[PDB]
Amino acid sequence: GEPLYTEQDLAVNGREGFPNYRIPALTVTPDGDLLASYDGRPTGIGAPGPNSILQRRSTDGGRTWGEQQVVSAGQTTAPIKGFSDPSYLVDRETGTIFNFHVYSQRQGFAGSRPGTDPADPNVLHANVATSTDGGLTWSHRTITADITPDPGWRSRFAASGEGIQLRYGPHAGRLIQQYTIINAAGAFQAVSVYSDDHGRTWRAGEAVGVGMDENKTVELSDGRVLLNSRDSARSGYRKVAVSTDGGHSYGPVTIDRDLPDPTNNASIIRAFPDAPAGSARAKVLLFSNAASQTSRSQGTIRMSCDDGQTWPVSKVFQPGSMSYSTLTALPDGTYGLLYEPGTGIRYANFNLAWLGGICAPFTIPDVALEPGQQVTVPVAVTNQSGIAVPKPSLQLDASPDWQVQGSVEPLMPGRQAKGQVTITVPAGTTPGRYRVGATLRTSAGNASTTFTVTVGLLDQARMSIADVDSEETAREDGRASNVIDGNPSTFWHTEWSRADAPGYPHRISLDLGGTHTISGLQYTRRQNSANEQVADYEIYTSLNGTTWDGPVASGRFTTSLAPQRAVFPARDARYIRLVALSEQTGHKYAAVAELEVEGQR
Ligand SMILES: CC(=O)N[C@H]1[C@H]([C@H](O)[C@H](O)CO)OC(C(=O)O)=C[C@@H]1O
Ligand SMILES: OC[C@H]1O[C@@H](O)[C@H](O)[C@@H](O)[C@H]1O
Ligand code: NA
Repeated sequence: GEPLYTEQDLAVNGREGFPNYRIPALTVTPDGDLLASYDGRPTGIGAPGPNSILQRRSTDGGRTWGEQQVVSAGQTTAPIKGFSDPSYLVDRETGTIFNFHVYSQRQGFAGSRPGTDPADPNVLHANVATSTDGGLTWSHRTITADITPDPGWRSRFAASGEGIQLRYGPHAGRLIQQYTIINAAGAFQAVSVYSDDHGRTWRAGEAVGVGMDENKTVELSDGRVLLNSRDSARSGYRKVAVSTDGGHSYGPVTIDRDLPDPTNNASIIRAFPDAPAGSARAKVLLFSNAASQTSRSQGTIRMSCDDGQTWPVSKVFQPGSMSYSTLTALPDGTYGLLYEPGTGIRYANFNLAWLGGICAPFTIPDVALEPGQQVTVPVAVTNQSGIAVPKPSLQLDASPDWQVQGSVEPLMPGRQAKGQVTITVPAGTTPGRYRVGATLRTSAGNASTTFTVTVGLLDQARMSIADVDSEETAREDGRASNVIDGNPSTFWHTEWSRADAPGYPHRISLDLGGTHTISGLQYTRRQNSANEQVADYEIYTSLNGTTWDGPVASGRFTTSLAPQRAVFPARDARYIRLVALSEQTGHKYAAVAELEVEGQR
């Protein structure tokens, strides 16, 4: 139908009683009012700031909003109290509404100490406010002692946004609110807090993962409970896990590389929460987060039509600053989106037509070629839409100097479809790894994927370390072999945990796995520290590993975070060596995240 996307600020920093507003929670009451909840932060900080939990209501479906009310009032006079980080949870069977949030006194999350006694000021308490009148009035309780079965859990907070009620399985009706805890080793873990008696009693299930943080659960088409987490170890992606016992416990936690995230909250919901179990509609998820890995920006909505296996459809809702966001399904079939644009709290409303997607995830493999060559790669489309598309097309977003064309056969319900992409890379094309975007376009919506075309770079998987002067292995993973694993987050670091480690020069030599015509090397510095950066360098090559030729190139690298090229006339070699002569400001150590070799495979 007709696309819809509108926005309207609900709180602006400096207005209506608070210098700063943060942390959105959004839900729909049983009578169909929208509730938006968020912190007022009189001092601009999270707990233990003397924060209040606030609420505005719309009775006209999101179009207009009432006065800002206090759900739980902070206290800036003694005794100091703060209430922060709200999460709504509606019990749709009894009509009760909950709003989970912290109760701080002297400590926030990081500083909370062990114990569950409400009168202990050094505990970050888990509160819930409860409303039986559609969010007009609230009672308050502290449930910390009910959700702390391990006395080692010295801190917790409900992940702000919106919790769920299971519709399926032996635990249908269960209320589930996600928490993060800090255990006795200082690890951040996720856990589900839940009630099977409509919120009279709450407990914690079993904690899962390390490097966890604010996390969210959603009931999948078969009643499994998918957990999606912010990654406090900052991979640049969401972490995921799944429960088969209604959120009591979760399996292994993995990194989901389909969901970039810059370490920030996010939400995931059923698109059709009333859909019957096992149904095509019950497999549809929407996800909201910041898609940049480096900043809270690029607010993106994604859609999965297969219980979160793939996310074929995505659209930007906020190109600029976008921190926390939380989705809720509205009764008129659109979606509410409450988020942080940097100026407070903002409410967006959109529909599936705006999203403009088709449930047709598809793959194109990565491929490698030389400058001046042409390659065709197969496309495979899994049509999940349940509809036929006679005339699909495939549009590629590559460097304009390349000639790139694609096609794809007619979509049939419940079928795989084949296509092809032909990529021609003019000669002279700068060696590197090039992201190409692909869009499957149809009259019924679009889907996308990407794939990488490697031009003029040798195969790292065939390489190995021939030698290195020095490497730290004891106090971190600085193995020389980290330069060729293709991961920009791992690095070679020269040894530093002993005093008798060497300064510069340092040296790392690669076996290319065979003889290749090569003409360059590309260096990528350590991304997360400044003082082990290679500066003056020489490059050598060799046919046997012992008689080195050169320097074939020499120079001084800069502090750029991007690959830096060192080129030399084409020559046949089985090994290449980088001698790092100096560090940028004369420090003792070298670190390198990646080395690529420019040459023909
Ligand atoms: C309870 C409170 O601390 N929650 C805060 C949360 C938390 O500190 C972090 O997620 C732990 O790693 O951080 C942030 C944030 O914008 O990043 C906002 C929340 O208000
Ligand atoms: O002292 C050497 C160390 O310096 C630290 O700050 C850094 O995290 C380590 O990678 C190592 O370089
Ligand atoms: Na690496």
